[PDB]
Amino acid sequence: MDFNPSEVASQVTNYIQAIAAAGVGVLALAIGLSAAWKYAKRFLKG
Amino acid sequence: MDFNPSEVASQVTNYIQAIAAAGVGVLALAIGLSAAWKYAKRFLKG
Amino acid sequence: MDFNPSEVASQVTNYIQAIAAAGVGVLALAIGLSAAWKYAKRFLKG
Amino acid sequence: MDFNPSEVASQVTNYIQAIAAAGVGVLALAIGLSAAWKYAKRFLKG
Amino acid sequence: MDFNPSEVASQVTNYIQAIAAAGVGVLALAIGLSAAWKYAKRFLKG
Amino acid sequence: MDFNPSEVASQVTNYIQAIAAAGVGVLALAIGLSAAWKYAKRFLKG
Amino acid sequence: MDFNPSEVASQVTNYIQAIAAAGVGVLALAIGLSAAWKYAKRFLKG
Amino acid sequence: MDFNPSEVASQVTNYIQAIAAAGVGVLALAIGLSAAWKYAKRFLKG
Amino acid sequence: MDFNPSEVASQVTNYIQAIAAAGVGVLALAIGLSAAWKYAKRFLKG
Amino acid sequence: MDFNPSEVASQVTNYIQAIAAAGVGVLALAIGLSAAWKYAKRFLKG
Amino acid sequence: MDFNPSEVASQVTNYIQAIAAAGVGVLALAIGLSAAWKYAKRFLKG
Amino acid sequence: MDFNPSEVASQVTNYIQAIAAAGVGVLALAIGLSAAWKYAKRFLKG
Amino acid sequence: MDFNPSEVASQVTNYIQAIAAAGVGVLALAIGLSAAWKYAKRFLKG
Amino acid sequence: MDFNPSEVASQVTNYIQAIAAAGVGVLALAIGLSAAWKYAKRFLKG
Amino acid sequence: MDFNPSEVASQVTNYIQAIAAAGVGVLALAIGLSAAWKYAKRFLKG
Amino acid sequence: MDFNPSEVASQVTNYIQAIAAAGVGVLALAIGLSAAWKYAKRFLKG
Amino acid sequence: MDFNPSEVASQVTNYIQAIAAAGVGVLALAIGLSAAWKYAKRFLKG
Amino acid sequence: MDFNPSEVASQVTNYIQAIAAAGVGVLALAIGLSAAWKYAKRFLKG
Amino acid sequence: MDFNPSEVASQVTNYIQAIAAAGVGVLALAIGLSAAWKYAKRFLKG
Amino acid sequence: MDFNPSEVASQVTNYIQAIAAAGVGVLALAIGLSAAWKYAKRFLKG
Amino acid sequence: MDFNPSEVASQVTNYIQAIAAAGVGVLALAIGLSAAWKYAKRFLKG
Amino acid sequence: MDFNPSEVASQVTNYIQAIAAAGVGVLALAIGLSAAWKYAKRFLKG
Amino acid sequence: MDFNPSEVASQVTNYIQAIAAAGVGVLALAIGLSAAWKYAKRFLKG
Amino acid sequence: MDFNPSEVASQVTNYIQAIAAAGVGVLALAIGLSAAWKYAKRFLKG
Amino acid sequence: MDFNPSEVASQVTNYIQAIAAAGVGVLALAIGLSAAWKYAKRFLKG
Amino acid sequence: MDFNPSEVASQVTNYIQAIAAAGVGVLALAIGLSAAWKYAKRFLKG
Amino acid sequence: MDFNPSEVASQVTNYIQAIAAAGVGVLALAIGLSAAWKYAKRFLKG
Amino acid sequence: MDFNPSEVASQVTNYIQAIAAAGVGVLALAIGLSAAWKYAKRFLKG
Amino acid sequence: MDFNPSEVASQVTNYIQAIAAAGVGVLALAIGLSAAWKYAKRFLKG
Amino acid sequence: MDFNPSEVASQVTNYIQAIAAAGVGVLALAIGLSAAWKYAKRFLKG
Amino acid sequence: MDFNPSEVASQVTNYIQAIAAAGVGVLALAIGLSAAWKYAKRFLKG
Amino acid sequence: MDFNPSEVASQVTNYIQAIAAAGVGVLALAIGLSAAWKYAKRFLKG
Amino acid sequence: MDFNPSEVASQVTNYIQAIAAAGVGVLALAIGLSAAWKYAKRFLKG
Amino acid sequence: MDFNPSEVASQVTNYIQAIAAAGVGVLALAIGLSAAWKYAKRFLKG
Amino acid sequence: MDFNPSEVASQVTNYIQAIAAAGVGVLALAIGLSAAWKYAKRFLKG
Repeated sequence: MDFNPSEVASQVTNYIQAIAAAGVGVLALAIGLSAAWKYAKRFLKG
Repeated sequence: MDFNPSEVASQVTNYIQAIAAAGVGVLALAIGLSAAWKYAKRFLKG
Repeated sequence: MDFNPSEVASQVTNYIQAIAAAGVGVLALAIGLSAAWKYAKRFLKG
Repeated sequence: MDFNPSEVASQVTNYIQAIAAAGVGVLALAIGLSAAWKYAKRFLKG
Repeated sequence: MDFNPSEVASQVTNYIQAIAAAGVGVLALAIGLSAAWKYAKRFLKG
Repeated sequence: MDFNPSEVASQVTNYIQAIAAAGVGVLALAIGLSAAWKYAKRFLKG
Repeated sequence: MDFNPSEVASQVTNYIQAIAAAGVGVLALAIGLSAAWKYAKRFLKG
Repeated sequence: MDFNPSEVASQVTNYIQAIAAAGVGVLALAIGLSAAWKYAKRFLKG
Repeated sequence: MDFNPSEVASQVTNYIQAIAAAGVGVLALAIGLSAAWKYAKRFLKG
Repeated sequence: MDFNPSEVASQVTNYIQAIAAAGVGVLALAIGLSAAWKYAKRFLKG
Repeated sequence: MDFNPSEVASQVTNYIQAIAAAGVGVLALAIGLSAAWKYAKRFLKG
Repeated sequence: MDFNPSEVASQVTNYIQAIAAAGVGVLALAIGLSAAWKYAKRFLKG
Repeated sequence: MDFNPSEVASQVTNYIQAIAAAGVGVLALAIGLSAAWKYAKRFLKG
Repeated sequence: MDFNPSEVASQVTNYIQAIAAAGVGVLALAIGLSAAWKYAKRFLKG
Repeated sequence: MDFNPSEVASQVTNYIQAIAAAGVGVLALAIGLSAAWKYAKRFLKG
Repeated sequence: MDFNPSEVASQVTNYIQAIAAAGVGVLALAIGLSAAWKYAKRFLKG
Repeated sequence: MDFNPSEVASQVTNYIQAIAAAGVGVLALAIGLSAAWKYAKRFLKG
Repeated sequence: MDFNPSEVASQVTNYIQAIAAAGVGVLALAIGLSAAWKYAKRFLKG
Repeated sequence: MDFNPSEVASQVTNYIQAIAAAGVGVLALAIGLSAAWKYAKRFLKG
Repeated sequence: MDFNPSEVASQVTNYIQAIAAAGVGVLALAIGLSAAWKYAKRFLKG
Repeated sequence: MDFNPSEVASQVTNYIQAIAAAGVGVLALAIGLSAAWKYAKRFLKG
Repeated sequence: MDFNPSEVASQVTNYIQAIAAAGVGVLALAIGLSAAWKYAKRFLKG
Repeated sequence: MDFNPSEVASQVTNYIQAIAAAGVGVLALAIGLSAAWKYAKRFLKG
Repeated sequence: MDFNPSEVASQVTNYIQAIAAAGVGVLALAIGLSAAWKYAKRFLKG
Repeated sequence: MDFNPSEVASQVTNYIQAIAAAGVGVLALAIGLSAAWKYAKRFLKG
Repeated sequence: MDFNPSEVASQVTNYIQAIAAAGVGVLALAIGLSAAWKYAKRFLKG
Repeated sequence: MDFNPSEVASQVTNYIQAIAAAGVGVLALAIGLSAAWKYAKRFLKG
Repeated sequence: MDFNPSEVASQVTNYIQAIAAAGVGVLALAIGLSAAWKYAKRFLKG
Repeated sequence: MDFNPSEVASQVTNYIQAIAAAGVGVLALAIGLSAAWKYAKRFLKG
Repeated sequence: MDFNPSEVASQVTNYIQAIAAAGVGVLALAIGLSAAWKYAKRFLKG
Repeated sequence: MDFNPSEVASQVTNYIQAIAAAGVGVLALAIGLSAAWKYAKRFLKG
Repeated sequence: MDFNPSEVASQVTNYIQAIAAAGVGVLALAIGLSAAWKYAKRFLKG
Repeated sequence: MDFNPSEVASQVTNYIQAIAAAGVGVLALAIGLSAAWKYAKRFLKG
Repeated sequence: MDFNPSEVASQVTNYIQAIAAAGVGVLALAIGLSAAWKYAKRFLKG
Repeated sequence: MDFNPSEVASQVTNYIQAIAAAGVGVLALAIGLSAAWKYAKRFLKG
């Protein structure tokens, strides 16, 4: 025998792996305009 | 199975795509007078 | 559906269109004496 | 049989759809002066 | 039925409409001297 | 509705109209001796 | 009811009315020597 | 019968109505110097 | 009964009244040299 | 997709094209007397 | 739309047209004795 | 695995590349009259 | 209300009136020997 | 409206009218001996 | 496009053409007695 | 109450009154040699 | 035994190492025009 | 890539090329009478 | 009780009193050569 | 009887009274250099 | 008892006292060249 | 590792190298007429 | 034991050491033309 | 006897000792760019 | 007995003492270029 | 390109060619009696 | 203990000491031609 | 108050009074031989 | 690299070379009658 | 208190007093030969 | 305590004392030829 | 370490060394005709 | 320490020493014919 | 290094050498008839 | 202290002392033939 929290509690392990790709696209994408927003919004001003 | 943060959390992905056109018209338009404002406001002075 | 930043965030679009007429009258009018100020103030000197 | 969280827990699905129109009018409207506030408040200064 | 964020959350809609008249009088009035301040303060100098 | 930069931002419009009469009396008056200063100061020399 | 930004936010309205008299005496007075400074300082030179 | 959250939970309804008058006097009053603070503090500088 | 934000939240009302006298002496006094600084610093130059 | 600073930020491009004709008439016209002012004012002197 | 530097910035255009008549009377008049000053002052000498 | 800030956060990288061409046309174009403004405005004066 | 550049900016108006009497005594007095200098210096020569 | 260089810049117009009477008395008077100086000084010589 | 210093800066071109006729009448006329002054003044002497 | 920019911002009012006496002694004194410099430097030359 | 926050909590350690290269390219690139923007935008002005 | 100050900042390059022809006609033309003015005005005197 | 911005915020009141003596010595001293610089540098030239 | 939140919950009432004196000395003292910092740091610059 | 924000929160009181000596040496020293920079940089120019 | 401000922040290094050639052509070219303008405009006068 | 902010928080210590060399090359290089820009741009003018 | 919460409940005592080294590396490392981020990101801007 | 928050909760007391030396080196060091950045970056400009 | 002082500055070239015919008639004509004046006036005397 | 802004914030103290030698060579050197530029450029003219 | 150009600008008034005695001795003395030079040099010739 | 004031600032070098031929024809030609004017105008007189 | 432009701005007052003795020796001395130059250079001629 | 702008801001006080000796040698020396330039250049002419 | 304004800010040092050769050729060359212009233009006149 | 305007601003000191030899050769040489021009041009006339 | 007024300002040195041969031919030639004019015109008279 | 126009502006004092010996030799020498020219040229005539 063993305790079964180990193989099966782990599924979450994928719960956190999946968001990296879409999860990031949201900040990757929010952040995306976030830094560009400074120049795109900034440089014509001078 | 899979986790469904991926197809459906993505809708936001359009939340950020839509502002580029109107979102920009505001700085595009604020910025619009912002650079023109310098010459239009500047050159008659000399 | 769509996101509604597009029709309604646009109202500002008129916020920037209105000043062109009064907004300009101020520099149009400040600038107005600004270039005239040079000759009107300058030419009698010679 | 099935579990009934699916048809009936969904009503909320409209709870989030309704605010897009009024919900946005508040930022659409707060934001509305928010970008216009910069030029309307800015350009006469030059 | 419907959700009631729509009729009643809207009251704010007037919260933003009222300042346009007094709200503007402050920049309208701060700005008021702000552009005039340049000539009134500027032109006697030449 | 409309935006109120137009009736009330205009007050400055008088800020620039008033100096023409006193504003000019200063150059009108500085300039006044400025051209006369040349003959009044010049012609006895010959 | 109404929102009370309108009667009470207005007090500033006097904040801008008061400086016209002292506020001007400073440029009225700085400017005062500013134009006179040119002739008073200029004309004896010829 | 009915459920009594409706007549009696409403008392709060006055909890929010009362601050508009004093509640505003604080921003009305903080804000009061806040816009005036710019000219009163600004215009003598020129 | 009534809600007591009204008599007692008001004390701040004096928090803003007191600075007008000392509060102003600082800009009144910073500003004090600020406009004088221009002539006192300017006029000997000509 | 693309970023929209390019078509719409360009409007200014006309902001600078328009002054060439009126903008120049002011120096064209200030300058106009400026060179003529030398002979018209100069040659009778000899 | 158009930019309004063109109709309204032009007012100066009259700022330069008006001096030709008075503006000239000053050199017309300073110059007036200026050439006459040579003979009127010169010819009796021989 | 890797972290995905690297491929997707980069899009901004084009946000800054695009303005060089239009972005510059504004100073390229504001600056354009800016240096020319000195001779075009200067040389007839001599 | 009115703008107060008009009564108080005018003080200069006396700044220019005072020099006529002393201001002139300097050319009146420099010029004084200036024309006399020609005969007083000239006529004994013949 | 009009520009006020015209009524008030004109005062000089009298600046040049006054010297004709005293202004001339100086050459009228310098010149006065200037032609007489030739005979008065010349004729006894023969 | 072109730069507009060329058609409009040229007006001066007439500023110099006009004096030839009146401008000359002054030397034409000052010079007029100037050469005649020698014989008219000279020949009776012999 | 009142706003206190009026009694206390005024101190500058003396900042400008004091230089008239020393302030003038500098041009009064620079100017002093400035007009005298012409005769003192000029008349021995003839 | 030991506690396992140490080997596995560390993965973040790479979360911060990766942005240095792309992370910097954004300021490296925003900053990139940021300093160049001053000369490129500045020097033609003189 | 490259920086675009080089092709587009250059337009000014024509701003300076155009005045040579009209620009010169003004001194070419002011200067024109300027040297001729000496003989035309000088030689009849002898 | 009272609010303590009044006795203790005032210390600055001396922050502005101290510079008058050293603060002035800098312009008093920069200005010192500034007016003297004109004659000391000017008068030997004649 | 009564409920005892009233006499004993009040002790805090002193918790807020004590900071006014030290609490203020920190902003009184931070603020202290904060306004003085502007002139002390500003005026020598002119 | 008492509340202990008073003796111990005060340590900061020295946090602000220490910078006056080094803190000032930085502006004392930045400012140091700042006023000297004007003459040292200015006077040789004349 | 290292920090990457060093290779990539440097790109600007070319931002400043490019203007030397076009950047100079503008003053090289403005300056170009600027010194020539003195003789070309000066020497015929004698 | 000790707290580990001391060895490891320090890495930044190099974050600030690295820019001195590239960081300076940007102002060293912007500033580079900045002082040279005055003579290179200035001296041919005389 | 004794109660055994004392030797064995203590193991946690190491639970808190271990994070100081890795635990800190995360803020040590997050903080690491956090302060450096200000200069590295700030100084090229001037 | 006593409560043991007093000897052992205090360890933090060193948590705050340690950063003063490294903690300061970061602002000491960020600030370090921060004031120097103004002159080093400023003075060559004049 | 070339510099245009050469074709257009030349017009004067005719300014000097025209007087030879009228210019001479004045001395040709003044001189005309000038030599004849000796015999016509001389020979009858013997 | 003490606060460590004092030893370490001071490094800047050298930031300002170093420019005196190179910093001056730029004005020392710009200024260098600046005064020499007047005679070297001036004296041959007489 | 009054303007102080009047008592103190007057000192020059003595600048012109002093030369009459020495100033004249130079022409009085140059002129002195100037008329005597004719007889003293003339009469022995007959 | 090098600085480009040297090849391109030189163009003026031709600005001064061109006038020698036309530039001289004006004095060559003004001077032309200038010496001839003495004999042509002189010798018949004897 | 008072403003300290009065005791310390006055030092210049000696800046103008010192040149009278050396300052005059230059014209006293330039002028010295200037009147003597006429007789010393003139009288032997007769 | 006191504020330390007074001992340390004063260093500039020497910044202005040092130029009097070298600072003057430049005008002392530019001026040196400046007055001598008139006689040395003038007197041989007679 | 050291601060790097010293090796790299120096490049300007060559910015000022290069113009001496071309920079001078412009005045060397403008001045070149400037002194020659007097005799070449002067001596034939006698 | 010292301020370095003294050793290095002095270089100009040679800027003025060098022209004495060439600088003089121009007037030495212009003046050279200038006095000789009178006899060489004068004496054959008798 | 050296200053380059010396080799290149010298070109004028030839500007004065060339006229001796043609320059003289004009007086050599005007003077030529000038002395001959006396006998050629004189001797037949006896 | 003193102002240093007095020892060093004086050098000119020798600028005027040196010409007396060579300066005079030119008139001493021009004048030399000038009086001798009358007898040497006159007496053989009788």
